[PDB]
Amino acid sequence: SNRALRVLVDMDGVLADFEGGFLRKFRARFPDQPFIALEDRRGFWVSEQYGRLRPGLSEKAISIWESKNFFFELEPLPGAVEAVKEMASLQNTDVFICTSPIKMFKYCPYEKYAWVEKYFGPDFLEQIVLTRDKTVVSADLLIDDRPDITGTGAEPTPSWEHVLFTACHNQHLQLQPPRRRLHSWADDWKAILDSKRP
Amino acid sequence: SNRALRVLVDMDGVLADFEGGFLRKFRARFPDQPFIALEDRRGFWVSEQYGRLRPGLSEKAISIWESKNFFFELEPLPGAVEAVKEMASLQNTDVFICTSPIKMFKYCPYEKYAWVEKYFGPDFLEQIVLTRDKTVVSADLLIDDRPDITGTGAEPTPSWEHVLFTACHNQHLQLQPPRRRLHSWADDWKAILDSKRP
Ligand SMILES: [Cl-]
Ligand SMILES: [Cl-]
Ligand SMILES: [Mg+2]
Ligand SMILES: [Mg+2]
Repeated sequence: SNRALRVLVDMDGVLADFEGGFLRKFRARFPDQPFIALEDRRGFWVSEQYGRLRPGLSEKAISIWESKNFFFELEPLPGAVEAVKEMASLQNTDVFICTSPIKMFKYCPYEKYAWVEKYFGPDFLEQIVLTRDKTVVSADLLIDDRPDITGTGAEPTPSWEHVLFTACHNQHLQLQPPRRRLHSWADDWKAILDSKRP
Repeated sequence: SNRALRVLVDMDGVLADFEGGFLRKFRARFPDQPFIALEDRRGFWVSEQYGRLRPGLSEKAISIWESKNFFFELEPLPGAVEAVKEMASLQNTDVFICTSPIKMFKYCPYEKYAWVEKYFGPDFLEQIVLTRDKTVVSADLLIDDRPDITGTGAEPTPSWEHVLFTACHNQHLQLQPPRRRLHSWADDWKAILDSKRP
């Protein structure tokens, strides 16, 4: 609730299970192709790992998340909806969902709004920021599964502290101190927010 | 081209002729209803002025911009595309298009991306920021036709200076010094940018 601590919450990999949705739909569509089990995922870009696996598989992978209903049908991560609803109800706390669309824009922007409406309600649509460059969005915190966030972004010194949210693709990564992780929504996110308050 | 001066350029009323597109489609769809000529427009919210004109006309007005192809078919303002292309090519200048979607999200986000692709090309899609709250986007300048920009926004002290871009609905407004206007894209926008440079 609305100086408020401002928290940017990423969508794919934090609220929505992109990795699991992708794998399931990839195996269904391309049952004769090899795949990458989640525990074996390494690196942020799915299509790059698939492209190394077999020739043509980058393009096949892309075709999964370019398809209609891919984004809309993603399942929420455990605890994500509940945590963000609670976070948004806290005193002196403003929550925005900060998400980057894919390059093919026929479905993805629309479906992200629709997904937010479905899980958070119409009033939360006000809190969505769509951008490929999150460094130009000012906040105290950014909770996001992408390790390299600057990429490179236009703002060399973002205002936010990036808290890395654990995902299959980043779980083994050693971070440079003092970078921090949120391991799951079961982990103590309130303590992370409180550490940034006056 | 990519510390760079960062300029947020609004879409409706700055790049795209929302007011003229709206009026034309309103008169075509509702030929028996009264309308507001552009010179008589007052206040940012179109639907509010229409609602005062006749009962039910707010809802009719809304139905124009909720329709498919409304946003996509908007015409560029004179000089807008050319100016923003030139601006983006300047040394030490990063340009983002910063636009607020309407509440009904079936078409508007998609069509705004499609509009940018059509006039600026695929590579400029990277520069789009969609948000209802522009105060959380950091920059040196925001060129926008809306007079009241904070509304109220979550950031009480935005980083940008708001330069009011003239539109039919704001052309008579007296601003509190030191607020500034860009009267049209024919006006000297380079001088405004240069005033913010080191
Ligand atoms: Cl999923
Ligand atoms: Cl138009
Ligand atoms: Mg993510
Ligand atoms: Mg505008």
